[PDB]
Amino acid sequence: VHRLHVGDAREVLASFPEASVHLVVTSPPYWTHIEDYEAFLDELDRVWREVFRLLVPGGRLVIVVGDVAVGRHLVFPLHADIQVRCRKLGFDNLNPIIWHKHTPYEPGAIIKTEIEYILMQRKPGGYRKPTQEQREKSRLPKEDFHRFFRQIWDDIPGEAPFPLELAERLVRMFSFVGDVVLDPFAGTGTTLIAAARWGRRALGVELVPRYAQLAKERFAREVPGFSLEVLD
Amino acid sequence: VHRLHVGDAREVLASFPEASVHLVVTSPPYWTLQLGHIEDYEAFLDELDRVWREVFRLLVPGGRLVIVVGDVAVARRHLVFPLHADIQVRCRKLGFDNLNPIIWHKHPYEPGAIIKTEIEYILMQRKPGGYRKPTQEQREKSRLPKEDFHRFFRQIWDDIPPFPLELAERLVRMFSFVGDVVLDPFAGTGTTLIAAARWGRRALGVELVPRYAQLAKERFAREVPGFSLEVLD
Repeated sequence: VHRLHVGDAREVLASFPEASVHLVVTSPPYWTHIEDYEAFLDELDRVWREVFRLLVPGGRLVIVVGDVAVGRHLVFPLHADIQVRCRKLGFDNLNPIIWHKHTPYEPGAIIKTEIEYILMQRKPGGYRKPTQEQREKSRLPKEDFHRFFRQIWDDIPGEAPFPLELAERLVRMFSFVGDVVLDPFAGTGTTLIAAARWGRRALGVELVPRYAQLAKERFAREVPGFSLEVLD
Repeated sequence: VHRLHVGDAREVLASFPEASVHLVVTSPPYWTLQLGHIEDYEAFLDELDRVWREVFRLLVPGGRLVIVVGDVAVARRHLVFPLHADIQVRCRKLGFDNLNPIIWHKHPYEPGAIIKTEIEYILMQRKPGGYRKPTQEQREKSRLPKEDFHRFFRQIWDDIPPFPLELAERLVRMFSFVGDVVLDPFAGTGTTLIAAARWGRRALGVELVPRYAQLAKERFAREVPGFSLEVLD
């Protein structure tokens, strides 16, 4: 069963049992000055805390984030702030994957944004123990393994906060068939769709019911033989 | 006149006049590694902040602080210290405006594998307030040929195998004009100084180890034929 709870991330996640989630793949809902920014980071931190609790040891929180290029030109280093703040919550920082989304002549030109960061935060506490059939059914072909486990992805074009294929790739790399993959800010549920298409159990949370309904519809359309259960 | 002052970055920069530097290209010094580790880490960060804060002061408005850093990895338990992320955030508190960084791409089959480091971050911190107006000659002698411009101004650099001279030259040519003052608080063997001087900028450095400062003066002499680095103290 794949389910998408409609409501408040923090609240809903607070209602789940500790050590029940294996992988979290998500994109912060930024669309939703210094003070507003700091405030937003504070809200995110709350959700990250529930994630840390919900994550089984060795599980990880994967956050795809692009920095926000908002009286002059400047960019809010969202990915850096999220990274730093995750440390304070107990996460072990792992190397990020750079998503190469978009692939005068005088000094000082602005370099246009081409990337987004795939942040990786791991809950310490020992490795993972999968069943033999999980290992066999989750092993990646040599080809894919080398295409997936590199620090830069320049083969998945921009345009939901991220393509289905990018989520699918993350799912296959940091979870085993049968694991529970969670997305706190599900939107039209691309992470949910990615999990289910690959034999993982999908768990999500979305604030906007209109979106959750789109998620259900999109899920049914892209996950053959399955349905997403929306819990209002 | 290109000068390299030997001593402690923080104190030396404290001796320089406000708004007298146009560009800062640098790499933070190598850091020597149940919470004491992150405690030592943040201690190192605190030290860097001291140097950044002085840099914020002596940078002209519109001036830029460019920090090339690779995040510190130490695995056995594997873990990476997000050095670049920490420097970015701490720079916000000092008043710097953050700009998008450039990614320098230097370099069974079961889920969970560790991805090896392949990149370093070229952080970009700008001082707001306005900006120097270069003379027409400066602008003219600083124009970049079209091909170079398009090669340089992109978010990922993967054509450049501390950091190579080429990397420093690109940065000098992109964020300063001929005649400008380019500072490197952790000069090392002076690769940033050589880059500046090689492109008609004024080189200004600070190196803690008198032995390296000496090596810098020497490489300078070879790399910048006709000129010499003046090692003060």
